[PDB]
Amino acid sequence: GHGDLHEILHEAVPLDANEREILELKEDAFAQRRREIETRLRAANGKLADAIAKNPAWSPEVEAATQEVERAAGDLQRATLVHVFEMRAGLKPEHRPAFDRVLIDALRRGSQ
Amino acid sequence: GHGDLHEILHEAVPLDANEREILELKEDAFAQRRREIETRLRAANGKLADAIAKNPAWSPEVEAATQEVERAAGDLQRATLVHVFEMRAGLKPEHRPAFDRVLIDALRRGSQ
Ligand SMILES: [Cl-]
Ligand SMILES: [Cl-]
Ligand SMILES: [Cl-]
Ligand SMILES: [Cl-]
Ligand SMILES: [K+]
Ligand SMILES: [K+]
Ligand code: NI
Ligand code: NI
Repeated sequence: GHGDLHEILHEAVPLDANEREILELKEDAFAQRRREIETRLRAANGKLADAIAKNPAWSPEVEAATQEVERAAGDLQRATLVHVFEMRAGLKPEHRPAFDRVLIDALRRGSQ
Repeated sequence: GHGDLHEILHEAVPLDANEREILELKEDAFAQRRREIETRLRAANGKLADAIAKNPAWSPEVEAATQEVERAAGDLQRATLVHVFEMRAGLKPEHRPAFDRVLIDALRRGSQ
């Protein structure tokens, strides 16, 4: 699937009042990072479209753009999962098993 | 976005009767290949979920599973685009510009 892992967790197992206070800095930092990587992904998609518009064949331009798409997507996957682990570190320990239930099940469905 | 590039093209700019005859072998080969890579992707997602269920931290298991997910996703992206180019080779030349319009626009939206 194509689930939004970060959103799934904040919606299904929301932070409590104190956890939200604790996590606010790291949540903001991640929001900025997600936006930056998404800007790169959109730009890479645009380079791939441009390449195929110019010359609709595998080509150096397609090879480079495909790699750039892949790299941005992987950066986003990894950054998101690192931030999921930040969230878990900021939870009260007793909240971690429910968080993990949602996380595990969502990962198995391909959420990222 | 998360568009299904292959489906978008077959639905919006379907093959004509003779093109469909010409392309049937390669379409079947691609259907089998897509299924194989998707099976690998589902398995990788399951290894990632398993790893986090065991030990919810970045870990060798998470590193390996993340890489395996990435590899399968990239294999699927590339295989799909190679097959899109197979489709284009099997079109009557006069059908290629409409095909390309749909392809370019969909790529710019992140369809894969
Ligand atoms: Cl929340
Ligand atoms: Cl819990
Ligand atoms: Cl078709
Ligand atoms: Cl045309
Ligand atoms: K993930
Ligand atoms: K693509
Ligand atoms: Ni968060
Ligand atoms: Ni096809």
